[PDB]
Amino acid sequence: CLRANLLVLLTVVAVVAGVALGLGVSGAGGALALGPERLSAFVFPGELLLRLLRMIILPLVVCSLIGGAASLDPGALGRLGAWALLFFLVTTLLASALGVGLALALQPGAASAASKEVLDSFLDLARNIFPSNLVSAAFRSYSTTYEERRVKVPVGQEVEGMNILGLVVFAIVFGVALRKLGPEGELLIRFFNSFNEATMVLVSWIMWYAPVGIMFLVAGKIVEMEDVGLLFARLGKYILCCLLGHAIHGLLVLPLIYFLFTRKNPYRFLWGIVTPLATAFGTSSSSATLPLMMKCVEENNGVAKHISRFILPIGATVNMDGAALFQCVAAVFIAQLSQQSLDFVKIITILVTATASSVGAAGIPAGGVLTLAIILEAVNLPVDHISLILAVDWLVDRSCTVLNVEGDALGAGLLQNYVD
Ligand SMILES: NC(=O)CC[C@H](N)C(=O)O
Ligand code: NA
Ligand code: NA
Ligand code: NA
Repeated sequence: CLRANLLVLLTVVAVVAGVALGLGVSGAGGALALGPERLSAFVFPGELLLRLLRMIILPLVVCSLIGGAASLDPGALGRLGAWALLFFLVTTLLASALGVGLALALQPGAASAASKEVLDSFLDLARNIFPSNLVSAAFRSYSTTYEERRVKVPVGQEVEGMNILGLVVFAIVFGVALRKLGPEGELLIRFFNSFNEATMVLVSWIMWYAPVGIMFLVAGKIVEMEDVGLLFARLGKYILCCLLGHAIHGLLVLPLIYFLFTRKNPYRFLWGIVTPLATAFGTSSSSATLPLMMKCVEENNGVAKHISRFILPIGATVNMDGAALFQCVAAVFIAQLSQQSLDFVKIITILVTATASSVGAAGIPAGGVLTLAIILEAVNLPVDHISLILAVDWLVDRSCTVLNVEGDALGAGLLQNYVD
């Protein structure tokens, strides 16, 4: 009955009704009929849902990772983290290879009628791994700009955007330190567990408002971006390539890996995590849907508390299969647009750069375009075409987000069988 699956049905209905309402508003005038004053009010509920989800990201992530790191032996935690990192890297590489292969086979750039250096980007990623200030890292991330002193000198500053990766690393290290302390750190372990439980209560409350926010978010997203026909006619092949790659990875490849390692049915796991998947689609942010990911993984599935609260926060930052797939597809599409020959070395470096820079993605909406330019510059491809990718990034990115969070969930389930 619709008693325990009421949230799943409500969220699916919310997505469908948001698409329908956005299409109806667009057909009735769209932005011109509404205007900015009415558009802001129309899309406000989705922004409210995003704010509610982002408000609890820092305490939930910090407390969950501290508890998970302090709930395991340092050797066992290290082995679990190594297996998680291997799974994340393998899945990201598979997604990148699938995206490159699909783009090469289908050739979305057949119809030709339509920053930051790589080293500095990786140095910024390393700096964000080890934050210089925890309070600053709670709302700021390091980023490198350039000064034409006309040799370009890279100078860095803390820009807006939560440094989730640095908080993750610090929380893991602090949990390990608490475990090594033992009796002295037991009080802190209890404190962080209680804080995480309270944040779980807040997540359970926000989960009921989640359908309305998702509906209004998708409605506003498809209302603001008008001329859907032109978008799907000019970049239709690229959109189809990205969506097909995401669907293949999330419904064929990742479930195949889950079934091969865990003889259980992966689609039951997917049904259990449907609600955070649709939340990821609506919000286009892995971080925002991460609390719902942990909730559904812990309750709807049989994943242990420590495994989930240690793997999902890490995967929400490191494991991004959709981002890597989209970046590889976009790189091959732009190379085909410029009639650039993609040899084996170029394909290999595209795959490597996408896999390495998917970790550096912030997990925020429209976060893949900041990485696509870096990947293009790594292969010396033209960068002026990214504007085309910006035309439909409101949709593809959303799909990417789904894949991203999905992988995380499956990894947790997989690692559950590594513990049992
Ligand atoms: N295109 C992308 O995948 C960027 C990251 C995505 N917005 C996420 O949160 O997972
Ligand atoms: Na991966
Ligand atoms: Na993720
Ligand atoms: Na990332």
